[PDB]
Amino acid sequence: DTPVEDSLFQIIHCFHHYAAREGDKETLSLEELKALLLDSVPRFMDTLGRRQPYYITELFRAADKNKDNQICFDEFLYILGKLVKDYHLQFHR
Amino acid sequence: PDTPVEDSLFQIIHCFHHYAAREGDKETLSLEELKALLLDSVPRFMDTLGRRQPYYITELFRAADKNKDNQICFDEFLYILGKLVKDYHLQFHRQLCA
Ligand SMILES: [Ca+2]
Ligand SMILES: [Ca+2]
Ligand SMILES: [Ca+2]
Ligand SMILES: [Ca+2]
Ligand code: NA
Ligand code: NA
Repeated sequence: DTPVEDSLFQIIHCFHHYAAREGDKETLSLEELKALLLDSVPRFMDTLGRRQPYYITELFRAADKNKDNQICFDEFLYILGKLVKDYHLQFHR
Repeated sequence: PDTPVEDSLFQIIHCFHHYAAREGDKETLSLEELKALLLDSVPRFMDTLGRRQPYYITELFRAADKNKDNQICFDEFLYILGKLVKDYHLQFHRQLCA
């Protein structure tokens, strides 16, 4: 695999690792998303301070397009887009 | 150090920037830059059926180029990254099944 292929599989592995903990094994609850972010993107999460929990709930509701209170793989793309853009702003600054 | 996922995000960003720097705007992809990015970076994706054919790469570029300026900026590239991650998600499932 190329380094980018290794990167895509790492992201997919990540999603499944957290989604499998509770409820539907293919979807993230808010708590599964919270664990995924705190463990996987700490540089980003560390920057948010007091309003971290407010940010995670806003991100989750924005991603949960069908309002069923869980993130499927397709809805997770929304979160990946936000993470990629945040790390992009870091890649520069 | 950075987590595996953080390393993954930086790899994706680095890849975009490497190809976008070749010609024209150094922060956007020409069709020729996108084509090289895909064939070099995601060969398993490009191996699928007809994705190596001009038709597929030209239609993916057209779909991604939302403002019709004949280049893919970083925000438009997220469209392509979503398509790639969804295809590699099927490959992840086929590998688990084998
Ligand atoms: Ca779950
Ligand atoms: Ca949902
Ligand atoms: Ca360019
Ligand atoms: Ca464009
Ligand atoms: Na899956
Ligand atoms: Na950039």
